[PDB]
Amino acid sequence: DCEMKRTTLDSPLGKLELSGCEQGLHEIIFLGGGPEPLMQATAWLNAYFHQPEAIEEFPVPALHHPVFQQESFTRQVLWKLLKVVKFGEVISYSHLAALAGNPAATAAVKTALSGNPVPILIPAHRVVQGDLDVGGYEGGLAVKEWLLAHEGHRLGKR
Ligand SMILES: Nc1nc(OCc2ccccc2)c2nc[nH]c2n1
Ligand SMILES: [Zn+2]
Repeated sequence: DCEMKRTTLDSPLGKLELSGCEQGLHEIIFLGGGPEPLMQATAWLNAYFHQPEAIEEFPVPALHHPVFQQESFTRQVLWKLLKVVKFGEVISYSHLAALAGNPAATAAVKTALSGNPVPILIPAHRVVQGDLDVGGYEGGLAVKEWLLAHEGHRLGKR
């Protein structure tokens, strides 16, 4: 269900395909101006890459993937990560599990993050194993560590 529109965007990480409906952004997928969620999402991601100093000024699009439609711990993981963990910061899986309402549920957090339908925007790349261990990522570490380097973090690697 949902009346789905798709759109594409160039990025330093290659082509990104955004998909959405009138109620919200659904997905940001790696292909390898106004109030519509898909347009707000395009502007946000373009700012992320090209005007990162202004990123907090760009509206975050409404999200309508089915994981955001119903109450769950997975929803809490993604929502709280989005709300709390800012550009240039990281948080540990363990601390994020507690923030989401289930302390110590580190493996459940990892599973939730692997299901994130809107990477970068929901910053799964900012969730690490610990102080000296950048942890895991869908498709391997290079993109995770590139994003952290873009944000100036010690754990990043260009
Ligand atoms: N932080 C983190 N993030 C993951 O995937 C996020 C992601 C989802 C979709 C596309 C790209 C990246 C993880 N998978 C296992 N451990 C993880 N730890
Ligand atoms: Zn929808």
